[PDB]
Amino acid sequence: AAAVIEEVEQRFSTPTALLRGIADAMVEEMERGLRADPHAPLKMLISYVDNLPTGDEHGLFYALDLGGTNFRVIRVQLGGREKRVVSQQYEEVAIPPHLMVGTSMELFDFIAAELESFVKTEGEDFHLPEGRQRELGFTFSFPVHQTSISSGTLIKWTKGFSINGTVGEDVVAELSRAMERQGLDMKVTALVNDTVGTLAGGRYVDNDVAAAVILGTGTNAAYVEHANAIPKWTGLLPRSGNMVINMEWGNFKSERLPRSDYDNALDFESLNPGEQIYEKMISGMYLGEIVRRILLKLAHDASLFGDVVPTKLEQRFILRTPDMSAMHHDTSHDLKHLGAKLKDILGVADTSLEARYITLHVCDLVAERGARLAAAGIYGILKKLGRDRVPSDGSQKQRTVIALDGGLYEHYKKFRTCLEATLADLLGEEAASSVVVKLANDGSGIGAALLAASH
Repeated sequence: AAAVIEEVEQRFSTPTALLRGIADAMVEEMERGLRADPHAPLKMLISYVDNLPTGDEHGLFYALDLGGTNFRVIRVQLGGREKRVVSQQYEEVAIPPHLMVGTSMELFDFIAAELESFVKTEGEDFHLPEGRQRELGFTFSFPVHQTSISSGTLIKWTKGFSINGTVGEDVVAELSRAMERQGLDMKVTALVNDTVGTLAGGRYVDNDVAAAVILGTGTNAAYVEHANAIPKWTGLLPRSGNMVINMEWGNFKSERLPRSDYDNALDFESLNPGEQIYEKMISGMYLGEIVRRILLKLAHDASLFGDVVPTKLEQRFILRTPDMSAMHHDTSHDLKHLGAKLKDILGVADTSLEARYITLHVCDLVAERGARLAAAGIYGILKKLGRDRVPSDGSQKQRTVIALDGGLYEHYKKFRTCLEATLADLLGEEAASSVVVKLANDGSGIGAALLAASH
């Protein structure tokens, strides 16, 4: 006894042919979210961003990022095409728990007051003297019905917030009135989702950015779509420009996604069980939880470490994805950090080489399945734009950049390498040379570049 791995080694396996089927399903759900719907799991929301930053922007621009327990306030100083971002700084403020459960004016008074506190600590930072009006880009990480570039009504509070207020009302107006009470003179020129602001930041740096992907806590993707047509917005009457689409692709589901019982079990116990399926297979919030469950089966019906049912190994969330990445990367001949990381997060006395390497093999598949499935989505978006094949001739002069972000891409080397090598096999040798995957570092933060782009 026994090899319980081989079942795993195949319920997770993503051969290129399956990756091709999943991308077509993604392309197919993207056409459904743009129609729409009627039940499309990809909301494929219009962002009302049809003009992206170019690089020739000048002046001071601010940004607010309300993402959860913490919010960040950003100011950058732009200096044109030559110097580009010539200055930038930012503070980060944690929301008191009494404010995330209070009233609406209470939270936004605190937010707006903290911002203006930060507004009058400038440099070095400067805009046309004086008594010009500052303009800020607002990244608001809650569900919103977008009604314009700089407006949108809250659908429902989430992620730790039960506030009496907002919710049907324009969250941008909510911020404006709060700022006046502090009393700040600032115009909110754009209301963005963290993924849209990632694409905008990437575009400002490289003109060929057409999409952006976050592989962090969660997963999402935005991309530039031909206006005529997104038929629910045109092409009757036509527009003839483009329009950035916030996909909300974490809720993508397909019977082709290679799930297993650990995924269904993680779903059975999740706080939204059948929603965000693709997300629970790719994102960081779950990769370690998956390698945790695969280790338990080896810890309760296998077994992995001797004749004992390890301790806190039976707890949810106990093995974080950063903790799983540290193990995966152990290149010692004996796997000592891998082994002397098992001893910490669980712990577990004397893990052996067969127990250490099998664990190295477990992380080797959970991460491989996520990175390969994420390259199938990226491949699906590329298809949607017709950038997955080459033309008669030009090699597609307008090359395609995909701006990536998120701690998973940015801090899990075997994930990013696996992702960019899988996308290259999906695209061919020809078309691969025409598609670049590029790190685009702070999206929810800039944000501000998208602010410069709109007056």
